[PDB]
Amino acid sequence: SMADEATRRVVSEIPVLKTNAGPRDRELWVQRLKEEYQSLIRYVENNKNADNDWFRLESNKEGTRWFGKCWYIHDLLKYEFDIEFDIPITYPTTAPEIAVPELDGKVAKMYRGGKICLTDHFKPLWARNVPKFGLAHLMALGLGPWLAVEIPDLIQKGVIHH
Repeated sequence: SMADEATRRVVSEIPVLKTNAGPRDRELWVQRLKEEYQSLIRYVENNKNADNDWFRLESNKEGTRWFGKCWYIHDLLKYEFDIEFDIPITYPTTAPEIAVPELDGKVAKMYRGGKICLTDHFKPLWARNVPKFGLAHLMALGLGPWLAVEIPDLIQKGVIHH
């Protein structure tokens, strides 16, 4: 299967997650947060090594609100966008909805408030992999490919500028 090989090529060096726990799940949530941070930091480390260091994230104390920045390079110009998301109560079976608030209303493949609209294939890919995928996988398989289509289109239309 091309889809299965494409997934593996993107995520094979991201630590797999284990714990089925969302924000309300106490010691099991603290455990899932350990898996989340090790998976993210290994992903960042791999990104730096491949000259593709494209985002920073932090969470609140409880790990229920995430925010940071992504950088998208086009014709050697680096574009910075603020990102944020809440962890759904039913995480990790339900995927979080990444918002890029400054692009709110400017992209067709987006909901009111700047929540990105991921392709019909991302959600069943997430669903098939529960609970192995985490925030690192959301960034690699969700936001990363959305930027690689939407940012170049916004620049060409002159909707955003350096």
